Amino acid sequence: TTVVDRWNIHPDHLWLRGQRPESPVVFDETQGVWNVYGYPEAMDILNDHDTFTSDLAHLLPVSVDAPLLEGDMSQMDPPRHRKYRQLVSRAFTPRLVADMETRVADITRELLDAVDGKPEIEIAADLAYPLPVIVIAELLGVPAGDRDLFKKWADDIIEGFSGFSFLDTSGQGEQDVRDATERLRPLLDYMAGHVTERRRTPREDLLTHLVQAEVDGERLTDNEIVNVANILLVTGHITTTMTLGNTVLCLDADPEVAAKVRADRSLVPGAIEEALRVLSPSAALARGTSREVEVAGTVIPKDQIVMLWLGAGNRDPRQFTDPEVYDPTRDPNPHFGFGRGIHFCLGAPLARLEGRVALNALFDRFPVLRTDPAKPPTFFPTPDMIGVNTLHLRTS
Ligand code: HEM
Repeated sequence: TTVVDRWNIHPDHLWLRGQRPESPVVFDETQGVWNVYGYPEAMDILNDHDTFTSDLAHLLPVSVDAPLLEGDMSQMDPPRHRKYRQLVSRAFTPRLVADMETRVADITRELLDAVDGKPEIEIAADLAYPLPVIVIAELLGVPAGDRDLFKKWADDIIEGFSGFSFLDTSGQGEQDVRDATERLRPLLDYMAGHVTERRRTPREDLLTHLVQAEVDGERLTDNEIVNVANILLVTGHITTTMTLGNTVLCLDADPEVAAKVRADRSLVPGAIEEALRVLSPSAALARGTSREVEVAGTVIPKDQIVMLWLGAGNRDPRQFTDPEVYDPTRDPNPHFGFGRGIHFCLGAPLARLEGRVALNALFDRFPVLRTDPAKPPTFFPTPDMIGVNTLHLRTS
């Protein structure tokens, strides 16, 4: 019995149980998008960014009244995206992430210290959710003493810098984004002050590296840097906590694999990777056709919206043997969890670091963790995001 069937996870998604359409590409008419379920097809689509573009503004109906989030690279197309990515990736580096490990462990310990010994913890509220927030804030020059100032802004930040948002958008939803954005002057004055400081007295940190990022002299403006930082405050945050909770849920569902993983911590990252393939926080990606293109015998007209169901592609039997089986030992595990191509997830090594550190400490602190049917795991309502929003676990 899989983790999906145990908790009746997203019953709307049949591919979560191996029920797949015969064709990889199936046009909807609802819902006027082209759904892609196949692994080789998704790979082809993701690699061909020219044919399958990422800026969908011209493709959205006037019913979609969405505020454009400044600096959002995922909604951005080349050549501008290329320059923006070259620059941001000059700063957001593997070395900077790796150097954060001790800090991540220290934050993780403090969080676990608060609930150590309790007969029941809730994984999201106690660990999975606060950790990515604090970690990314410190990377952006937010000192500990200013945590109360950021929990204060917590709600407004995420409404104001979440972004789009095709499947889940509503009129009232976008309305909320606008209102939050109207109350963000003091956050953007906050970031601007730290950017001005890093340009004045440079440090070995992210904000400074964003200021100094070069590529033949062509740099980011202070305003673009502030926008990059504010976006980073929320991008990957929710998905990171989902990923943390999803891994534990997959492990709970199979006590023998859980025991094996606890015994052999070298399997932790693999268990995290496998959870991303099994329960995808980013289940759906949107692309726009720039021309008429044939994908697997299916002709897609120009200016059509393609929905890449990465969760389904992650279960394509052509690519994955026993696709419905959570197996942390899969090596390699070329899932679509972080995407593929010029838009490949930038925060992936940070996500993987927080995951490995948090998981190992959780197992260390709590030798026994089991779900409660009286307090069942809940899930995000969204169709494009497959992750837990709450976990209740027994110390037992
Ligand atoms: C488990 C956690 C995460 C998952 C599952 C995830 C998922 C993804 C996916 C699927 C994409 C590709 C989007 C596309 O092709 O349109 C992406 C891109 C991106 N990610 Fe993540 N993400 C995670 C964490 C993070 C974190 C922690 C950060 C930064 C602190 C981050 C920053 C970004 C940015 C800036 C992009 C856009 C890159 C571009 O468009 O060139 N992500 N993410």
